[PDB]
Amino acid sequence: ITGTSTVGVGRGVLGDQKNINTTYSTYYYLQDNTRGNGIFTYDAKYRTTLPGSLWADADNQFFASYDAPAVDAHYYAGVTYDYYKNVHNRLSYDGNNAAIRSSVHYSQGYNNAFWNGSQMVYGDGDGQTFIPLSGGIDVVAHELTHAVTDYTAGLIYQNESGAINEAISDIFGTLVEFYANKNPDWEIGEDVYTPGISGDSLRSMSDPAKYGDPDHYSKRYTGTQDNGGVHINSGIINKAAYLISQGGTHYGVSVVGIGRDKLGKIFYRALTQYLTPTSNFSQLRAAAVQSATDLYGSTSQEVASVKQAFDAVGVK
Ligand SMILES: N[C@@H](Cc1ccc(O)cc1)C(=O)O
Ligand SMILES: [Ca+2]
Ligand SMILES: [Ca+2]
Ligand SMILES: [Ca+2]
Ligand SMILES: [Ca+2]
Ligand SMILES: [Zn+2]
Repeated sequence: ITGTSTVGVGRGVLGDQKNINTTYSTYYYLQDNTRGNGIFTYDAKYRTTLPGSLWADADNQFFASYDAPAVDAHYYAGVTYDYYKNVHNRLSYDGNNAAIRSSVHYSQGYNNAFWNGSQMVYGDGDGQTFIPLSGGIDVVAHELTHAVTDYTAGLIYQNESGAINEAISDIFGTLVEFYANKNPDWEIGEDVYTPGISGDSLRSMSDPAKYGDPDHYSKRYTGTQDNGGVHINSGIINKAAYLISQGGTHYGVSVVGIGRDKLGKIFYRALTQYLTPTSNFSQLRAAAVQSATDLYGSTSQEVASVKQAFDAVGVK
């Protein structure tokens, strides 16, 4: 909408108060004019028609329980934008300040979220398996990272290319969670998953096997479900990324950790300069080794640790 940039206040899904950038024209809309061509948040109103209505509020205060998912989708889209701009000099998901659009209250009791090619979409969950999924900063950043991948590598969403696509979204979702520095970890979706159970999540990058996902190539899923295992085989790559950052000994192979910033630089370089739509795990190792070589030198610790981590997960 055309209007005046304003700043509202509300509470997110987990009851945290935060300020949000809004636009005033009769109503206050969830439209942040301060980031690129805008961040826009919509109400799907329990239906599956997208995007739905640009979120409008009478008084610029967003404290209703119904508001909470909208507050978080809008706020965390902004944090993710900040991460890509400040850390990688990338302006929105296309690198050209594309408007970022999110819809909440998608369907009834919908236990998922997704990038649909155009925008991010968040279910409210059924209150048992999930609370509203925009409450998870790693979730929001995972989904917006699919947009980044769409505009860069374009990894096809099936088999090994799809598992890489999935891992890239887990890696940057997690790096954004660390950037924001609120209860960061190497797990995915812990903030919104199972409000009745402490300490669980959808996936673990540090120990994928904790939730039944492979941590070595020898254990890859070869079946047809989940598009050839894209959320399962991502464990292999996530494990490699965790090792490059944090280090450790995995199946008797030792990796010296080089830290999250360098992990981020190496995978962002691989994503934007070397990976293709059909890149497999072997080609990802090559891309990451070449990216570390470009940044640090063929004989650097960084290159060595990338090699070590891929060796540890059985990827040559
Ligand atoms: N996002 C993942 C994990 C997931 C699976 C089922 C859900 O109901 C929610 C999340 C997927 O779509 O496979
Ligand atoms: Ca209000
Ligand atoms: Ca966390
Ligand atoms: Ca997390
Ligand atoms: Ca839980
Ligand atoms: Zn995903």
